[PDB]
Amino acid sequence: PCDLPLRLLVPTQFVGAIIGKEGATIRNITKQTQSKIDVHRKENTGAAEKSITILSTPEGTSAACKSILEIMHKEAQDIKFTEEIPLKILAHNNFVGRLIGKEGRNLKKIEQDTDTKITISPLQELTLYNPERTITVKGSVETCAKAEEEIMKKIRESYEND
RNA sequence: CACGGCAC
Repeated sequence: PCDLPLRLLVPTQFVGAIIGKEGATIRNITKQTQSKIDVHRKENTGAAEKSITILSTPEGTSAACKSILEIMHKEAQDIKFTEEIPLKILAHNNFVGRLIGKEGRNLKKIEQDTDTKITISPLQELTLYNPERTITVKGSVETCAKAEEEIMKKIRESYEND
């Protein structure tokens, strides 16, 4: 019963749609996926993005992630946001060696198995008090969701072993 | 900001 959450970085402008008027959208998500979801109310001063923490079973976590991806994609269409919205996962640096693997073998396997392109933020962009690397996943809603499942499997495995 | 909230 691993208790490491999934942490996402989403554009600030899509949070209103994720939560929904009176909280109705996120309330439905957390009910349906049996998840605890915490949306940061203050932007990271890094960029125009807010972090979302999702605590659930691996399956409930993946379902909540996909729901958020679906909501974001629909809002972008609705406001004619033309740019791509990659999935961004934050992961503590202590887990990223295993996600990448020797010679990048593990990350390349996830890219092939899910048809995505995954890039991880550079090690020297960390700060002493922000140890979280940004995992950027470019793909469709469907492939990004599959990538999240595989990515978090390796993160949890690192979490329980490294 | 569509702004919700499951404690120890």
